[PDB]
Amino acid sequence: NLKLGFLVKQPEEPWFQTEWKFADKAGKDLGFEVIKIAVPDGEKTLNAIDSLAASGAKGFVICTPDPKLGSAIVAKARGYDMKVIAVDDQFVNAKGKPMDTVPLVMMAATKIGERQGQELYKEMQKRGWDVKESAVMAITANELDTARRRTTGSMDALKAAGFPEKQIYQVPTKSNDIPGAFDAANSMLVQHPEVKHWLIVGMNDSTVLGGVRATEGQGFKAADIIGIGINGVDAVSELSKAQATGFYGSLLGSPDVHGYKSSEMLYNWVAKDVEPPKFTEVTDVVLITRDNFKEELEKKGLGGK
Ligand SMILES: O[C@@H]1[C@@H](O)[C@@H](O)CO[C@H]1O
Repeated sequence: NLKLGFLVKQPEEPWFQTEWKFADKAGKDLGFEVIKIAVPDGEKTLNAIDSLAASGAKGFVICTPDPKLGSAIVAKARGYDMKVIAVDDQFVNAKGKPMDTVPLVMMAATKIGERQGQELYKEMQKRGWDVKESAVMAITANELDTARRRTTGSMDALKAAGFPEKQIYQVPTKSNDIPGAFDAANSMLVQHPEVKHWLIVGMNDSTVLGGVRATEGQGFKAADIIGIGINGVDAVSELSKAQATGFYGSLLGSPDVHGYKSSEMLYNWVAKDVEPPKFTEVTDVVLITRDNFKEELEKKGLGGK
């Protein structure tokens, strides 16, 4: 019957895999087929929409590889009589202002960022680190709003908790992955020999993991590193290791909700001109660590070690 697209920027992330999985579920529930496409860059994005059209899809959910493609995506879709819903990453105009008109479903970025900071500080306190010889490494992707609001949130929280502002070092990453974050963290590490203990701030699991990997390379032991990721699902391989690392835990969101709900809303729209709410913010979050990850996953229905 009805065909709907589910386009994601990073198909390799468990986050996005989970959104795909739950979109499938909505498909089975509501009676539509989900066409799952990877759109890692702008070219593939625009091409992919062309393909959808050839397939006779009525609309698509998208997590764009670039928010600035917003205009183009919308123009293309319009042309094809396709309805669009954005997941995770909000469309912006040329000027960098949000395209409010496109329905969006995303995490409560600021709130989750702030929770990251809170939990970083809590764990620091637990370990009894001397603030004097501690520092925050904030690996940023400021060109992406969602990423920005997380890392700002985190930094704000740390500062509010009384972590010295002067000891917070930001470094931009060129890619939102391990390799990117690794590179960034490495360059910051060598700049600060004075630091004995690091808090690692990053918008997601991969970013923080990259940070952790770099610290290990610069001869830091797990005890001296705290990195708390965001996503949860992305962190499972890390949390499953025999030995504890600098990667302490992750804030598990609801990619299940994002996948299912975005899909379901698109369907209602396409099938019944049921106009989605412009903004859907998902506030779920739980801290998963080495101790509780398996419970919490299975509790949330994302089972399997
Ligand atoms: O890239 C991130 C992804 O890892 C998840 O955190 C959702 O938001 C996207 O911007």
